[PDB]
Amino acid sequence: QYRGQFDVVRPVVRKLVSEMRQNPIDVLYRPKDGARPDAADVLMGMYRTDM
Amino acid sequence: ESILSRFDADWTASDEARREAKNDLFFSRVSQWDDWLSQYTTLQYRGQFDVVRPVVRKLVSEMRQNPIDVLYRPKDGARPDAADVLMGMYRTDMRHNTAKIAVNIAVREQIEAGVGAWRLVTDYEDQSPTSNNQVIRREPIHSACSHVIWDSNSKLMDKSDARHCTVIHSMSQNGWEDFAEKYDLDADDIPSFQNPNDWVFPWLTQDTIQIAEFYEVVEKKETAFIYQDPVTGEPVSYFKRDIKDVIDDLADSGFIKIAERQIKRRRVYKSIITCTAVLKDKQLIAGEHIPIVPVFGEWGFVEDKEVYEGVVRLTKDGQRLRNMIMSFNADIVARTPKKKPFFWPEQIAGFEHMYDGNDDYPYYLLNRTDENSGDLPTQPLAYYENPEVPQANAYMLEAATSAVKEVATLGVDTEAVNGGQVAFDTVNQLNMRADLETYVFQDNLATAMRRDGEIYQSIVNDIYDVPRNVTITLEDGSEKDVQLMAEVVDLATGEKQVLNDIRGRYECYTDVGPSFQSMKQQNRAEILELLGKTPQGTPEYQLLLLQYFTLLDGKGVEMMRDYANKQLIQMGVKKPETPEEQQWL
Repeated sequence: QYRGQFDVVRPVVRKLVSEMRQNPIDVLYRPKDGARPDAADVLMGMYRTDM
Repeated sequence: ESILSRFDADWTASDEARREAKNDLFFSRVSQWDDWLSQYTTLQYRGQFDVVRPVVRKLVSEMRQNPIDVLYRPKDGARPDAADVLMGMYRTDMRHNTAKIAVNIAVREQIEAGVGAWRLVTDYEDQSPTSNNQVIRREPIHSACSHVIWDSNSKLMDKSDARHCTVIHSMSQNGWEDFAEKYDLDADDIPSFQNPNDWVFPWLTQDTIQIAEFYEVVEKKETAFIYQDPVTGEPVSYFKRDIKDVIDDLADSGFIKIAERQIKRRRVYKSIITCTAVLKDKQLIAGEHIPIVPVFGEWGFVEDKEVYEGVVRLTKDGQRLRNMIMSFNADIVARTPKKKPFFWPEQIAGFEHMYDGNDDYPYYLLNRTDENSGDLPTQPLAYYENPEVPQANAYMLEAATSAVKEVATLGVDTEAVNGGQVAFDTVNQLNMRADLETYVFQDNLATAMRRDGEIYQSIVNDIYDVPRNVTITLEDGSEKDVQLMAEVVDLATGEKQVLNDIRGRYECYTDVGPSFQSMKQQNRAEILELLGKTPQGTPEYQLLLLQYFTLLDGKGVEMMRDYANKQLIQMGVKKPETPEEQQWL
């Protein structure tokens, strides 16, 4: 008994997950040419609230 | 069968929590002081240690301020000025400062331990009852240790409509009068649970009376979008529907309903898993919902239960060896014979005192003789002490300290971004700017600044029947456009109470990601990236005026309040939200 407490494996784990933390990638929808949302109107307004 | 219910999982105290509650205690009581749990044959005169406090204290100070919030973003395509003064709560948000930071006492909720305890009071409150200007935020309580154990869900982040457990205030004689808004029951309630002491009765300070409190049983809302044709004709309708696929609508195939079918079970006699007694039931707190935000869900799972794990235990795995060496080197101060003067005198008991501490020179103390033995240069040189070079732990104790170095590698700090962003940021940020979705969980009465056409004004539409021509405004002489004006005025509007999710009254949403502050800080954000943002030019001089002014209309600097009055069409810089003033030459 008493081998349980030694721990210390963490430096590998806690480092990695730390430096990959922020991946915000804020970009919006480079428009498609397939349809023509010219008359869409309030439709695209809903996608302002896609936030 | 109302004796048990949830109690199927609640009888376990001496079974389940024996290890769990004791380890939750054990983590926060390892964070300071001493341990005395797993030891055998232990000796005293220790226990003040408090070794780990600072290295944990870095975290709360790093994350103590990262507000991440935005204000004043009105939403509409119509005339905006209706938003200026019409709700004073959020312009008045902070009269709360002293206890704004009181989440210090709530630091028990996350790192030092789990289990945040935050519970608000009765919604609609005492002083001058009416709705606006109520300052309550972030008020923690005593201790998180023996707090809460239940088996339900432990997944959903938000508590949805109304769920946390049942409020409990335990080991608190301050709670007796906490509800003193009660009507007075003699201060005896006493369910029987939760025994901190147990087997051995010779105890100092405790009492038998206990308190735990409950409100409603699991109110779930159903809608189901059902039309009911008389086909099978079974009673007890027993219909629960969600997805619309086949059924659709029966309207012109028969009767037309256009009504509301509510099934609300009326007064089921199950009371708080109680057998022989009834006390609490049928209460209204304003309208009732949950601003309450204690005991959030967590990370890591095994069984149906709420459990986590900690961090700094990697350090004081070596302190047991400190308390170890305190045994070995304390044995020299006592056990060791301590520097023998008397070795060479071998004669046991001599005369009265040869060394009493006298200052006189002669001590005598020489005789030796032996008969038929034989000998050689016998020397005292042996004595006892030969401890060996106790540097053995050197790089091992530097390994225990460097184990604190390894956690000191967290989120290396240099400048600006690329800092210590960590999971604990997400762990305390889960509350996540919940004010403007919290404030209205119900609507009843006593707000009505303008709504529903005031419930009277709505007929101002049709008032006068005068037969002849309808004429718009004209030039009548001196006084004209000063406000409080009535000529053609009308109203189409309407409103009522509650309707918890409603838009067209639409207000607010969450804004913009990172540490970015909204004072209009987009103007001066600047040093984040240095040069190139503020050029000039011959025409741009005019354009240089409009985008920049100091923030939140502090009267220390006025400008565009009285500086927007007129101008001229040469520039064309005018329009703010433009509530009223339009003035001809």
